Amino acid sequence: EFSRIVRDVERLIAVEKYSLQGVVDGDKLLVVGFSEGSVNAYLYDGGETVKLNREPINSVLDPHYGVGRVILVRDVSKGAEQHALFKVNTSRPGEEQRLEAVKPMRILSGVDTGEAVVFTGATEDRVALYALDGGGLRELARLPGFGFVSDIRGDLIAGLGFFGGGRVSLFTSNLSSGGLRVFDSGEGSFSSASISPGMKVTAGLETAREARLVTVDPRDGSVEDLELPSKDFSSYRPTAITWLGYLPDGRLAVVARREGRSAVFIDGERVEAPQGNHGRVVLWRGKLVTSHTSLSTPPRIVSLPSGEPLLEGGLPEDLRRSIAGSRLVWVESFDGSRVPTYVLESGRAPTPGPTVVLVHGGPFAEDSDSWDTFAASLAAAGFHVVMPNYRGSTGYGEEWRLKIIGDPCGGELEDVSAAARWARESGLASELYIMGYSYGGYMTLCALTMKPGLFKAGVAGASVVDWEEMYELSDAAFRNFIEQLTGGSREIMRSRSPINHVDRIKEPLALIHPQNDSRTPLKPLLRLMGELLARGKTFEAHIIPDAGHAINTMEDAVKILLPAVFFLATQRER
Ligand SMILES: CCCCCCCCO[C@@H]1O[C@H](CO)[C@@H](O)[C@H](O)[C@H]1O
Repeated sequence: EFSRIVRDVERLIAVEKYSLQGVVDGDKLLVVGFSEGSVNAYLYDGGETVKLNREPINSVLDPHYGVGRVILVRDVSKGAEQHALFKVNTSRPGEEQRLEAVKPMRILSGVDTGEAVVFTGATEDRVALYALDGGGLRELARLPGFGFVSDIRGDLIAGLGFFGGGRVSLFTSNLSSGGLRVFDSGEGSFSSASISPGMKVTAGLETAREARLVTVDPRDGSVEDLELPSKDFSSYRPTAITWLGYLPDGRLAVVARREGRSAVFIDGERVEAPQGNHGRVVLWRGKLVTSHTSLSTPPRIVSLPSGEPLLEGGLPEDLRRSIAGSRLVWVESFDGSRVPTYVLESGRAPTPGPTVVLVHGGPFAEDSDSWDTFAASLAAAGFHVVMPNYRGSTGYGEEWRLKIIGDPCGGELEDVSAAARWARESGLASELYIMGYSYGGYMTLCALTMKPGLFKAGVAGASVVDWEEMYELSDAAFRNFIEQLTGGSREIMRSRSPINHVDRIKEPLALIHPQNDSRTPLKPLLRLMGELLARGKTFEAHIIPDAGHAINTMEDAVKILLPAVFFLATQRER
């Protein structure tokens, strides 16, 4: 209701947000910005920003340093994520030419050397690595599951693949001849990779314990630790490695992290940076630049080590104030595991007060000290926010992440429930709600069906309600995803699907869903609405038009977020 809720939700979404993609058109920053109502690509060279694309896009391919063009990735299916590629000569912004040799497909990742575009894509029958050059399109290799291109140097192509059991393998190929070589580590998963001058692969390896840098030789697969000049990086003992890449001057840039915050290193030496999380690091005009974000700082571009902002959307002081504080707490779970949980105390709610356990998606993702529009809106609306990194989350080692494999709506739901208990027992919460999108929405449905009475009400957006029907509606990448998560078991696919436990729901439920979502399809949700109806269950639903899982306009963001906040405010009335 409140026109107040609406203005805050609108304003939070309206704040401009930027991601750093690279350096192009000689020496200009290439950035993707959620600005002017949607997701666009821009060039930045010290002053005014110049828009490269026409209609909104979803992303751009990673350009090689200085290339004179940008490759836009744009959904041509009204949200179903069948993307087409469009190139823009950086000397003629606004003029696009579609790469017609590439039929629409789910584009997963890509790099542009300036002479060749190398990308991974998913169709109904497969996931593959492709190369498009002066001679046309070539399929370099068929991949086992989600795979992403990380880097290209010379004829060598390096990437990361989720090829089995939740583990991430490294893979290589040749631009000229294609082919596939998969490198698995028995110690953990590779998280980042960049080809060295010596033509070997430098990669971040996340183990049960610490994460570390290694050198993989493509020719024989031998692996050895990589030691850097400066020991700052090694003594930091990172638990995860976000990204790494060689700068033009040959120096190795690494962004690593622990407990939800990251640090920047150049050849092993620490480089001061604003507190929170950082993205890729680029050398621009001899200077270091990166993206930065934190729970109170929308994604922005800054210079290091000063932290001065090059591109930044301003968060209004009043909205900034609605977040009275934040903490990282370690929730005690059913089996004694400690669940790292970020907490946001609303300056507009009392203590104890209305609290929302906002569950992250993925499952391979994490709640860190990074901007979260959903969280900020709840705080502005008067709710404390509890964000737990349930098992399956990234950021706390290989072991914690892999526990979810073969156990959806099992141990991780116990962690979500423990975070709820902690909220109550610690004195923060007077009443509890659960809210989440994607895997998080799945968790809302799992909570309401398997833990009736735990929460007062639940919000489920772009959620999974039935693994079976979703599977039958999935492309090659998502079918493989579901097989890995469920261990390939039909029993698990069925028993862990909320659609088969509707009778147990007792709390009000709000369903929010983009009509053309191709990751978590709408069809099974319509069946869920039928069951709720037939069983006399209380519920509301909001289906968003011409949109899918990847929101790319400010108005669509309002359509998926506003109903959620209105629903909770109304429940809060009792
Ligand atoms: C209510 C929440 C709506 C989320 C929809 C987000 C659509 C675009 O997503 C945003 O793009 C920016 C530009 O690259 C990034 O800096 C932001 O981190 C990212 O969320």
